[PDB]
Amino acid sequence: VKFACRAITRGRAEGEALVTKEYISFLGGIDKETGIVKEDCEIKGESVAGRILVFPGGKGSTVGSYVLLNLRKNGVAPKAIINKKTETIIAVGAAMAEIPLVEVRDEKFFEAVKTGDRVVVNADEGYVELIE
Repeated sequence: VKFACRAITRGRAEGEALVTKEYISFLGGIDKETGIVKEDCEIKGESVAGRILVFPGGKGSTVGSYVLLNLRKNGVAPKAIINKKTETIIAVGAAMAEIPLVEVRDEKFFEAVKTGDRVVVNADEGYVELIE
């Protein structure tokens, strides 16, 4: 299945799909240099370096436009991020860090995407290709 989403930034990324489930925003959560998720949800302790991150949304979202770039220049940032309801501050950060950001309107994406499989994020077209 390949869904069409609403793209803010462009570019295309290939990585393993990681779903954190909870509403965590870029207020923090990830170590700025180490790229380790220090925030608690379930998959706490791993790195987001070079994989695909899926979030429904994030509480607060008061900050994060700067951290995305810092993580990216460390190489410990996620390749792409898919949201159901994203934030403008996220879009700005993703644009500078070259992190294809797309917003999906259908819940079926979150039902299909589970941590472990492969999702091809094409923000050029605005598409998320789930490749088994």
